[PDB]
Amino acid sequence: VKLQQSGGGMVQTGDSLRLSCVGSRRALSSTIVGWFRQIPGKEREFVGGIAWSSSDTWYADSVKGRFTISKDDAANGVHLQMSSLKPEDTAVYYCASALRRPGSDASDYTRIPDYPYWGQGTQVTVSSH
Ligand SMILES: O=C(Nc1ccc(Cl)cc1)Nc1ccc(Cl)c(Cl)c1
Ligand code: NA
Repeated sequence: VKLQQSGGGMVQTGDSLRLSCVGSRRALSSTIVGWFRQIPGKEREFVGGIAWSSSDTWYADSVKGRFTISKDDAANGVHLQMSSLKPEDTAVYYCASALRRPGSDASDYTRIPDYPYWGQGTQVTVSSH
């Protein structure tokens, strides 16, 4: 599977952005789609994930309630809705995907090496007015 992400750019504090990530091959029942973000100077840090079969989601504390991942109703992809953005959210946002190992909870998929497949990144800079 290849992952394709939408554009980013500059946004202002308090604004929302809805990113898209689309897979080249149809989701499997075991597909997990994750979002990470590379804060400048830092590793790719986990944002949230979705389990395709159940639509179950899990998130990092730093984005809980503000960022929502959902499965597309009419495409083979997900959205990341990013609300109430602040300058500290400036990063490259990455879509990633995995196939869940039997016996491993989907919500355990929170680390970079848990995901073999990566999108190309969407750079977002949030600035004050
Ligand atoms: O992973 C997927 N689909 C998928 C769909 C949408 C998103 Cl956002 C992310 C992933 N299917 C798949 C199908 C076949 C193979 Cl070999 C593999 Cl390795 C993966
Ligand atoms: Na950090």
